[PDB]
Amino acid sequence: IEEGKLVIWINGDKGYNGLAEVGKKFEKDTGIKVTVEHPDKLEEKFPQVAATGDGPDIIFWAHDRFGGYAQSGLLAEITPAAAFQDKLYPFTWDAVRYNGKLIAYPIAVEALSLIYNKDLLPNPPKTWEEIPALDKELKAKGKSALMFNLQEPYFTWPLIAADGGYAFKYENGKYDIKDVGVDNAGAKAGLTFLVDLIKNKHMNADTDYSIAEAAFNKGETAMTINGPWAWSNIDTSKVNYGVTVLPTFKGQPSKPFVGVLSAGINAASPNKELAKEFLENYLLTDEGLEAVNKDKPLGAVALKSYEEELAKDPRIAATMENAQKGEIMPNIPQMSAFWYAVRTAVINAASGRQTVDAALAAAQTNAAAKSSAASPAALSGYKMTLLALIKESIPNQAKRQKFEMQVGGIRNEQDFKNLRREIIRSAA
Ligand SMILES: OC[C@H]1O[C@H](O[C@H]2[C@H](O)[C@@H](O)[C@@H](O)O[C@@H]2CO)[C@H](O)[C@@H](O)[C@@H]1O
Ligand SMILES: O=S(=O)(O)CCN1CCN(CCS(=O)(=O)O)CC1
Ligand SMILES: O=S(=O)(O)CCN1CCN(CCS(=O)(=O)O)CC1
Ligand SMILES: O=S(=O)(O)CCN1CCN(CCS(=O)(=O)O)CC1
Ligand code: PRO
Repeated sequence: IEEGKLVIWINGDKGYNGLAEVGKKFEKDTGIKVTVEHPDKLEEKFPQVAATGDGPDIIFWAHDRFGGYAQSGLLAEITPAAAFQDKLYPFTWDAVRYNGKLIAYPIAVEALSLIYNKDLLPNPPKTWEEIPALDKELKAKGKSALMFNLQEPYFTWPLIAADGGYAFKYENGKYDIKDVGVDNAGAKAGLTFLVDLIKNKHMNADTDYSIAEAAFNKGETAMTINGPWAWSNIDTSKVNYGVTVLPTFKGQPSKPFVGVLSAGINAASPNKELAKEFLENYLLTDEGLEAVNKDKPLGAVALKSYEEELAKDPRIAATMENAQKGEIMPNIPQMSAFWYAVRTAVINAASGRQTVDAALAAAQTNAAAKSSAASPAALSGYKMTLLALIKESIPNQAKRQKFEMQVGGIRNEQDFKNLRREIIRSAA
């Protein structure tokens, strides 16, 4: 990583040209060059490259991936003053707290909504159960009721969760990674409803992000499910669209997993102060968020001063109604295993090559912790050993804060040995 410049990674569905404009302003004002990139699969590439001390100075993703990055030692603790923290909503800071430490700057709150074509469907269905009948009517007019991305479990989760599916059981502020909720009666009911839609030819198992976006924006389908980043392309499409609450299932709200788009600082970056400068004083300003939002809408931004304006938009009100019906995702390391397992279950069941029950049974075990935990007594001994070692051997306070955060998340002797090695390898 090159000292004296910033390299920033952000997903290709976000307002990266807008962010590059913020980068250009930073360079104009400070002399420091900013390069924005949008690599494919960056949520998988970041851990790969950062593990060897490489990669971007700043990484943007929803917060759910960030506990894994932090636990792996890839993220510095961020250092905003209390005065800066007060400029963002408290509920957003909780999404980016890991083992007591702030690990990223929250940018914006993302929840899926039902997006509908008002010309085809002036009053969109309140319930999932209404959709088959609606699709039959629209099929007789050469249209379809609903198309959305069936390849990414983010989009199907709101239906799986509606009647009781859950990721990890959450009690007394803690997630139990041995207690997974993807093959309970509610998860089965929701995924069965989706698979039935496909069986009855109301949806196609092959539908992906591009296929659904193209169909909605051409007026071929009456409804889609998507986030605020999608509104830009609909605005130029001519479709007269609305954004509303997701349909209920078995009388229960759809419960989207809510993401907070967040910006973390690579632990190996020699540019941590520049990164803080850019994020606090350029990006998290009304002007900076406007530039990104104008490119692709962010959703409900974390910066109070700008959200006061955006919240007046009915599309943002709908976003936040859906967010309130769902749940802020956990940020725990096990989230990537969860998402891979649910991805597999939905694709395999939707393709008809496996039953819903078998798909979700496999996912239930595949999402859960694979390795055993140490006993409570042994684990406390390992943690106290490492805390002593960090204080003994690591002179830099920021580096100590990072390692102390990682200590909080070890689960077994192998984790203890792995983290001990990382501490012993710490450079000056
Ligand atoms: O599908 C699983 C995927 O869900 C979320 O990714 C969202 C992301 O949060 C949105 O900002 C947008 O980019 O759509 C993605 C869905 O394709 C999780 O954040 C991600 O970790 C998980 O793999
Ligand atoms: O929060 S409490 O601990 O009080 C009850 C939590 N508990 C979780 C599991 N679901 C099963 C739904 S179903 O999938 O079986 O319908 C019921 C509610
Ligand atoms: O935060 S980063 O990881 O990017 C680099 C932080 N780094 C720590 C060490 N000090 C030495 C001050 S001096 O006495 O050498 O001037 C410079 C700043
Ligand atoms: O020192 S402490 O009492 O806290 C725990 C020491 N204890 C030694 C035995 N191994 C068994 C795993 S294995 O070696 O059989 O793989 C677990 C850890
Ligand atoms: O949800 C709505 O109704 C907004 C109004 C303009 C475009 N869609």
